[PDB]
Amino acid sequence: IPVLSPSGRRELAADLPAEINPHLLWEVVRWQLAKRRRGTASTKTRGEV
RNA sequence: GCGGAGGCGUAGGGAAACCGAGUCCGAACAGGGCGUCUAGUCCGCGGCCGUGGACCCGAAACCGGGCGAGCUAGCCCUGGC
Repeated sequence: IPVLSPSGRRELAADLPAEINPHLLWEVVRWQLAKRRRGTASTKTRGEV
């Protein structure tokens, strides 16, 4: 990518033919993100408490 | 994150031995009910359940241990009236 010595770089072959699955992509990704975040609080009563 | 041991299918059916897209009864080529493009598979979300008390508190009691007669008891010691 440089312009000093090296100069030139192209890609997309990966899979240009399709590329149209945005639905599920963003979705689930969003999911685990929520996980990591620590959420520690308690619940109380049951029988005695 | 790197990190394969753990599942459901990829068959069934049969007490089992074990046969097989077919199995089991029966002496039976036969009768008869259970077999085959059965895409499934794991996510979040959700039904909908299992333990969970899992909706909400609550009824007199049963179990354990602590408190317990500075009231009422009975006698027990001795002062009194």
